[PDB]
Amino acid sequence: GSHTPDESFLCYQPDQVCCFICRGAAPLPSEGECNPHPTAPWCREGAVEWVPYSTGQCRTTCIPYVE
Repeated sequence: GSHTPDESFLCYQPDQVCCFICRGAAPLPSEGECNPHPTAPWCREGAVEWVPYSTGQCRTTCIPYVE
């Protein structure tokens, strides 16, 4: 299934969590979460997020947890 592009999305991996952002994009969620979540208690903090994506916005705040 596909996700709903709008901004920040709570992506999840079997070994890492990442917060992406965008409203007109899409290609990103496939083998893990990235749920519809405009913002969050970390996406705004400031990780290694990018500005340019394949549509207009972008982002890539990742973090290694229990993995």
